[PDB]
This record gives sequence, C-alpha cells and structure tokens, in this order.
Amino acid sequence: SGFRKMAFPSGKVEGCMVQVTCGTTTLNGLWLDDVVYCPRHVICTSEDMLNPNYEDLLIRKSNHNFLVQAGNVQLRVIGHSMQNCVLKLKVDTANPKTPKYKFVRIQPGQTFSVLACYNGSPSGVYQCAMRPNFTIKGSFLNGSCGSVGFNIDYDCVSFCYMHHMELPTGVHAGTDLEGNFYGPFVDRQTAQAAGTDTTITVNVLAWLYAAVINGDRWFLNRFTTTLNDFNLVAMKYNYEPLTQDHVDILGPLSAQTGIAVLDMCASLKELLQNGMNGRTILGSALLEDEFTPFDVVRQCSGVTF
Amino acid sequence: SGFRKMAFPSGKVEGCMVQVTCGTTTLNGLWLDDVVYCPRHVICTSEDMLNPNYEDLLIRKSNHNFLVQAGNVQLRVIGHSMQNCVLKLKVDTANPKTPKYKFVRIQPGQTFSVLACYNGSPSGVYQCAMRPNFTIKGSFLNGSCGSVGFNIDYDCVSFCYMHHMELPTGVHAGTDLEGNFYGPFVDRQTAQAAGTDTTITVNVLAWLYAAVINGDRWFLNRFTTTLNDFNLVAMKYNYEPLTQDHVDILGPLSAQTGIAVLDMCASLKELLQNGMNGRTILGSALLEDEFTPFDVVRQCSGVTFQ
Ligand SMILES: C[C@H]1CN(c2cncc3ccccc23)C(=O)[C@@]12CN(S(=O)(=O)CC1(C#N)CC1)Cc1ccc(Cl)cc12
Ligand SMILES: C[C@H]1CN(c2cncc3ccccc23)C(=O)[C@@]12CN(S(=O)(=O)CC1(C#N)CC1)Cc1ccc(Cl)cc12
Ligand SMILES: [Cl-]
Repeated sequence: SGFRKMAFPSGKVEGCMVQVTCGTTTLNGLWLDDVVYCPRHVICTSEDMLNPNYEDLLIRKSNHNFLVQAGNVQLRVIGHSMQNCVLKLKVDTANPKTPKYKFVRIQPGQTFSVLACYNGSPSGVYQCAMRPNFTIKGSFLNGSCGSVGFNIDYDCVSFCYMHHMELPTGVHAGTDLEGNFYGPFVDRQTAQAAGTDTTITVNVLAWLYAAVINGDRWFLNRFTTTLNDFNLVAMKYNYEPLTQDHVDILGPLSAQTGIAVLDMCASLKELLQNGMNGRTILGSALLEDEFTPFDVVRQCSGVTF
Repeated sequence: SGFRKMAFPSGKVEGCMVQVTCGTTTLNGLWLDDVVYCPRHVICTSEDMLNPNYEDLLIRKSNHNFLVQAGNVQLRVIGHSMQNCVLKLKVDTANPKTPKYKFVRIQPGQTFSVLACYNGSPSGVYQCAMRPNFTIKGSFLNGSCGSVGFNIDYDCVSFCYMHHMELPTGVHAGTDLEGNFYGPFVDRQTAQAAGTDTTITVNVLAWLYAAVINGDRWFLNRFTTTLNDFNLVAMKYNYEPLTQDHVDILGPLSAQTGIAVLDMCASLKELLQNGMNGRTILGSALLEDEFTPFDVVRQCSGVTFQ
C-alpha cells in the first residue's frame, strides 16, 4: 500500500552527466558513447543571448574552446556540430558507462524523471509531467541547463527532455534530445511566457483509480455519464477533453477495480461541480494530474529495472 | 525556481541491491563490502510470524541454505549472524561498487530517500520522512522488504532505514542498519498499530520559508507569538511541540528571508485557524511537513525573490 510521486532509479543517467564550459559560460552535458549533448546557448555570452546568430557564433569556435569535464577527468573535444537547439561535441573517449538508450519526443500529459545537475554533478531526482502548455513545473536554479528528463523500460533509458530555461512564472522549458523545443519557445532572452494551462483529465482519472486501489472510495456514486456530457463539464473547468483513446488507455485500471471509465467520469464530474467537502484523496486536497495510467499500473504492480 | 519533493540520485545504492532467498521466501538485501544485510524475517514461514523464535529458526540453517543473487551472478554465503532484527550474510565476494558509506539512526521529522526494490531490482525512488509516530508513509508492495532509505550529503551514503513491514493503516515500519526498529514495533505478526500521528511543525515552518524564498508572502501577518502560546495552539491541531532546538535550526532560513521564527509561527497559527481560502503555497492546498530546514536550504536558491 501507499502512493507517492515516484521517479525512476537515476544510476544509468548519473553515469552520463558531464560539465561543459565555453568561455565563462558553464552548464551540464549528456555523454553517450563518444558524443556530449548540451544546450547550444553554452556558446553565448550574456550580451549574445539578447539576439544570437548561433551559426555565426559557432563558426568562430574551435574544438579546444570547449572544456568538457567528466568527474575529475578532462575529455578532449575532437569535433562539433549543431542539431536544432542542441550542440553535439565529439570527444576522444567513449563513455564506458553508456547505457542502452533511445531519444524519444513525448506528448503533453506524459510524465518523466528529471535528474537535476549542477557543474556536471547530479544533485537530485524528481518526477514531473509535460504540461498541456508544453512547460514543466520543475525545480531548477541557474546552472541546471543541460539536466535531462527520462523514462526507463527494462534496461533502456528513453531520454525525452534537456533543460534550457525558466519562464517569468517560475515554470520551465526545454527540448527533446534532437534539440526541438517543447512549446512555442526560442533560446533567446526575449519576452516569452507560459500560455494558459489546463488539467490533464486522463491523469486525474488514473489517480482516482489509484485512490480506489488504495482504499479511498468515498467519491464513487451510482451515476454514469456519456463522453460528450462529461466533456461539456470538463471544458468549463479548464480540463483537457477526454477522448476515446483516453478511455481505452484506462482499460486495465478499469478492469483491476471493476469500475467502468464513464462511471469514474461521473465521480470526477461531481467532484468538479461540488468539491471534496473537507475530504482528501490519497492525502491531497487537490485533484492530482501528474500520474499517468501507466504510472499508476507500474507503481501498483512493482515493475523493476 | 520551483519546489519539488526531491530524492537523492540513487545510483550509489542501486549498485548495492541484491536478492536474498531462503526456502520459498525471497526479499532484498544490501551488499556492502563482503556483507549482505537483510531483514531477519527472510528465515520465517507465514506461520512462524505469529510467534517466531529467530534463534531456533536460524540454528537449523546452514550457509548454503541462503541464496544471494547480485544481478545474474550467484554470491556464495560463507557465514551468517543475527544483529537485532537484521541478518548479516558474509559472502565470498566484496561488492566492487561499494560506495563510501555510514550507518546512521535518524530522529522523527528527518527525511530520507527510499529506493523501492523487488527481487533485488530497483523499481523507483521517492522522498519520505520518519513520522513522529516512528512509521513512514511509503509506497511498498509485498516483496519490497530489504529496500533501504538513505541520504547522500556530499559523496557518502548515510543508510538510515531498512524496510520490514506494513501496518494495518497502510503505513510502514522498519529498522536502522543495525537492526533496531524505529518505534515500539516488533518483527512479529502481533496487534501492532501506529500511535496517533502528528504534524512535524519545524518542517511546516521550513516549507513556509521555502515559499517566501520562491517569492510568496500572502500568508504572513503583523503579529508575533511566544513559544509557549504557539505550542498551546499547535497541539490543539495535532502539531508537534516546537522546541528551542527547532527555533535554532530555522535560524539560517529566518536570516535569508528577514522573518523571525516566532513571526513565522504567528503566520502558521493564522493558517491553521483560517485555511488557505482558495490559495495554494508552492502548489499545495495542504501544509506540507516532509521537507526539513536542511532540505529547503539544499533545494532553494540562496537569494530570496523579494
Ligand atoms: C542562461 C539561461 C539560464 N536560465 C535558467 C534556467 N533554469 C532555471 C533558472 C533559474 C534562475 C535563473 C535562470 C535560470 C535561463 O532561463 C537562461 C537565462 N535567462 S533569464 O535569466 O532571463 C530566466 C529567468 C526568467 N524568466 C530568470 C529566470 C534567459 C534565457 C533565455 C533563453 C534560454 Cl534558452 C536560457 C535563458
Ligand atoms: C513478511 C512481511 C511482508 N510485509 C509487507 C511489507 N511491506 C509492504 C507490504 C505490502 C503488502 C503486504 C505485505 C507487506 C509485512 O508487513 C510482513 C507480512 N505481514 S502482513 O502481510 O500481515 C502485512 C499487512 C498488514 N497489516 C497486509 C499488509 C506481517 C508482518 C509482520 C511483521 C513483519 Cl517484520 C513483516 C510482516
Ligand atoms: Cl536525524
């Protein structure tokens, strides 16, 4: 029993973190085989960030302008190239700790673990979700750029996020490992903002199933709803629309508890319209939306890596 | 910016997890140098749990009755002994991945990271606190016994908890790495129930200071309180008494924000009386108590967003 925001074990990712320095700018890099991946803004000064021409900044650099440090060992850069907003530094040494890995781009609503890093040294690990507005509610200070987000499946690390920046509201923005930003953001110091966010409905339903699995059933009722009537209510409370794909994804949780998805939707509809009335669900007074159906199944089954 | 329940990177502990099997019972062990530490109840059947005589169960076992598996390699047990509620299996191979470590027994209110494991394989990492009633609100299924709790301040792992059982209310109980239980609990299936739990007051104050550092002050007020008057109010909401030691520990957070501890105590008294009125603090609609003053200093910026 119990239900916590659980992150994947970070060991396989810890063995990939390095420090990348270009001039006076320092940040983190991901060392996989003989390549170090990092945010391309490492080549910018504070002045350059207002309006950078990355190809013009990069052409003026040589391999020896990049200092890469793995623990207390200096790696020698022997090549460099840019792919979207990521810089790829070819180094003289392959990482002996390179795990089996893939680069995957995730969709809004999906969760991943973040290994926060400073000066190439891991400091902590936490779980988060890609919000519908493409930002993440992370915990990052200056020096954290280059920290990565990932999921694990058996022995394979699927890297999905590389940290680039913080927005005025304190939320974060970054790219996939191919350098493509999540959301309408650019790597330049210009006026940028998080758009209006919505609640990940399929995830709230998944967490209500987790609460029923863990003994919390007070919110269940005799009612059901159609998918269209539910979506009309959800739209009014800034919840994402629930699709038939979302209903299908909730199938295994619906089968394990014996509660049909539309039956759980009628419970969520009543919670949206009335509230919790002084009660909590899994120790929370808010409807939690950063646990996917898969996260609930994995935690309530004991899947190992 | 931001504030999350952050765990220590688990790599150093992942390299120590093994599987221990005795008969049909299989659980996790911690392999440090040439010793594997695990819960002593690995030698019990379900029937034995009602009134186990561990000495009598252990004397009937030989070294080759213990199967220890590290990844896909079988370690050879060459000795065994019991220390309190932990079994120590001497193996023929020292763990080449043994990190720099210490065994520390923690106090209620202290936090640590848990590496949940099944069959010697890590499944997840999360942060938790030793509750005032000596239980932990973990997330553990059957098969997780032997999973450990730890802190990694600097490059040294301080192991503080080994998981042994789940109580009727769904909370968890275990030992330090010397096998001494936290709380009045025993590794026996008896009527055991967690005592009434209380809120870790010093930790709630630490989290209010984290909110101020991150730029929020709505909950503050123009009042102060004495330590005694604060405690009289706190205990009416099932909050732990705040001691002068707790006030001292909050010193650096008080200095960084410019808010005296007793002034933040007045804000906490008012939040307890009023609630949040539709507002949240660091994305929470409840007063969070599983972040210590040390956790806040570790995570938050050293510069207040004034
Ligand atoms: C040089 C990076 C560092 N960084 C930060 C990332 N994570 C956490 C950070 C925490 C506090 C400081 C900065 C952080 C940014 O957001 C930077 C610097 N900033 S900034 O200082 O104006 C960002 C802020 C805002 N709004 C003040 C938070 C501009 C910018 C633009 C585009 C790109 Cl791709 C990066 C950046
Ligand atoms: C053999 C261990 C396994 N275990 C568990 C530990 N962590 C998580 C677990 C999750 C679900 C099942 C059991 C878990 C226990 O609590 C056991 C078995 N139990 S029990 O099955 O009655 C525990 C329950 C209750 N109340 C049913 C939850 C008695 C007992 C007594 C003393 C010691 Cl030291 C251990 C144990
Ligand atoms: Cl302590």
